Amino acid sequence: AFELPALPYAHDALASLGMSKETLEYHHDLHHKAYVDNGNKLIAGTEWEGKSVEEIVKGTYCAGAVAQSGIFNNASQHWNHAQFWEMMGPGEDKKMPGALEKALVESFGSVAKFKEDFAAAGAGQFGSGWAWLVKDSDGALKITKTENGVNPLCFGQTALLGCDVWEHSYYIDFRNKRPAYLTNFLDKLVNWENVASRM
Amino acid sequence: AFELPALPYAHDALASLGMSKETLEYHHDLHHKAYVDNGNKLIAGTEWEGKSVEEIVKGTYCAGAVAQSGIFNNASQHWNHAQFWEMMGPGEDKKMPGALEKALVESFGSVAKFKEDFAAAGAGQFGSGWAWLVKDSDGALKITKTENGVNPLCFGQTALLGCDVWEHSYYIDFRNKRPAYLTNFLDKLVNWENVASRM
Ligand SMILES: [Ca+2]
Ligand SMILES: [Fe+3]
Ligand SMILES: [Fe+3]
Repeated sequence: AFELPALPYAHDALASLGMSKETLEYHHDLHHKAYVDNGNKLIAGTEWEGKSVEEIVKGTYCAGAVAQSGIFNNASQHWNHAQFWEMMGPGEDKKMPGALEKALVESFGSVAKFKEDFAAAGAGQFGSGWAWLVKDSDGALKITKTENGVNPLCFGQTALLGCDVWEHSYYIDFRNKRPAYLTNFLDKLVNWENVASRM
Repeated sequence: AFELPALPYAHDALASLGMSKETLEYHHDLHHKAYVDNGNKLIAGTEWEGKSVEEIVKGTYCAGAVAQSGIFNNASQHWNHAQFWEMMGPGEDKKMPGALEKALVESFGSVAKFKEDFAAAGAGQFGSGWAWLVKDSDGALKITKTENGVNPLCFGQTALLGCDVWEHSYYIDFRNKRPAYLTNFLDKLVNWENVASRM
């Protein structure tokens, strides 16, 4: 069965970096929990019951549909949130590993440009979804955006970084200011070691 | 040009019925404002500049696209929010006109059953969107749900009631509790006279 992973830090460890305890309580303890629970209930007694999250996401994604299945919606969001918690971390001025810095410069011209493009994608996803830094099928880095729970697994890409732009992710702390949220996220919240580890 | 309509009540007139002043300030004065402003900017100097909101919504909708154009996203949301404010109103125990009540009983079995079905549709729109009561082109009353800004105009239906289930619409007052929000909306917020007037 799907299980809700523990956060790798205390619920208040991101507060001084602009993501409140309250946000982490609702987002992790309630929203992510619901993806786990709803996922489990929909998967029970199906062909997907044995399988890994990744297999279920890839297997249930319908490229030709506006809305995805309940199984997909929950499995995809379970995976997304599991990555998201690990992609953030406490600590001022978290180190960006050399290998990642180099790869960002190579693909975007500069880290600054990468951050602008990432933030623009997040601002540009109309409604609920995610902005991503991915490694594409040619091994190049690029920015994508997706709706709802859709994610890079759906496209044979490797996620390096994801930012939740569903309003629940930021509304408590930023209200309607999704751009300020994205900027802050990139400046203060990202665990670049975790990002680098996915390359 | 698009213009932001005034609310038909004071910003705090819904507070005792479960939609806070703060929600109306953010949702009306910032979110709806942005659809108006961004819509105007995107439409300026296009073939759509002359046209009514309704014509723009119907003309720019791309049947089957997951993501619609910027023009559509803003025009559709402008129309949606304009209906939404008029569909709510102050006053404890607002009354339902007979013609509407009869139509609902005929189509759903009871008003209670209608409300359950409406709430279920709103809960079931994964991500951002709207739940609706519509009169379709056959004259039948029925419940629909749509993503993001998509609405009944896109399907040749007449909207009787719409409820915003984008998280901004309820997160301040209900956090993650979208079902409690929907129940409260139907029990306390809906101006049934405005609903009836659309039939
Ligand atoms: Ca720094
Ligand atoms: Fe989320
Ligand atoms: Fe809204």
